[PDB]
Amino acid sequence: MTARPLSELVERGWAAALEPVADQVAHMGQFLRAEIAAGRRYLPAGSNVLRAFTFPFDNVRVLIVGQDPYPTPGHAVGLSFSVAPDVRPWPRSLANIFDEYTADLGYPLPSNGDLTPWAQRGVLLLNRVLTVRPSNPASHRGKGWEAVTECAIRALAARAAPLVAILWGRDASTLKPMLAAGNCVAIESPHPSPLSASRGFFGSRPFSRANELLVGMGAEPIDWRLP
Repeated sequence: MTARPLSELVERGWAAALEPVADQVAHMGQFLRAEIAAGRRYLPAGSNVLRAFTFPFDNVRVLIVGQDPYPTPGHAVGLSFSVAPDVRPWPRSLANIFDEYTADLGYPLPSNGDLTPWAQRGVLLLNRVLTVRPSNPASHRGKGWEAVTECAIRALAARAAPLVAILWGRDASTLKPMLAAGNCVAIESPHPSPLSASRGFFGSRPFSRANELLVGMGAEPIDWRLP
C-alpha cells in the first residue's frame, strides 16, 4: 500500500469494491513503513504490492488464488506466481505451472515468466497475503492482508458476472465459503497446488477447464497464449 487514497492506488472498480477495507489498506501501508523503521524489508516493491488491483475489476473472468509472494529477492512482482521478464531460471512453482500450460493448451514453453498478459485479459493473480519478509516464507501471515484479499474475493463473487476460481494455495475450506455466496461462480475442484506436481497438479487441466466453464456460463474464453 501507500499514503495516497484508495482511488489513487488501484483501478476505479477496485477502489469502489475495496471501499469497505479502505482503513485496513491504510493500516497495511503504515505496517510496511514501520517494517522499514524496524530494520526489516518487504517484497514485492511498494509500487507492486496492490498490482493485481490495477487491472479492471469489471473485466476479471478468472481468479487464481495463491498464499504468499515468492520469498526470494527479485521474484515477487505483485501478481501471484509471476516473475519479471529477466528472471532465469524460473521458480519451481512457475516451471510446474508452465509444464501444465504446455500439456493442457499444447502451446510452446513461454519465452519468460512475466504473466502480465493474463492480468490484461482478466485473470486476477491474487495472493491472500500481498507482502513477505525476504528469505522468510509466510512471514506476513496474520498482519492484516487476509481481510483485504477476503473483501477483494467476496466483492468479485458478488458481481452479476461469470467467474471461474482456481485455488493454487490450498485453503479450500477457507476460500470456498467466500465464493459460494456468488451467482455465476464455478470453482475448479480438486485443489492441487503447483508443487503437488505429478501427485495431482499435472493433468489438472486448469486453463482448458476454465474456458469450458466460462463458455458454459455464456462468457468469452481466456486467450492463455503467452509470448
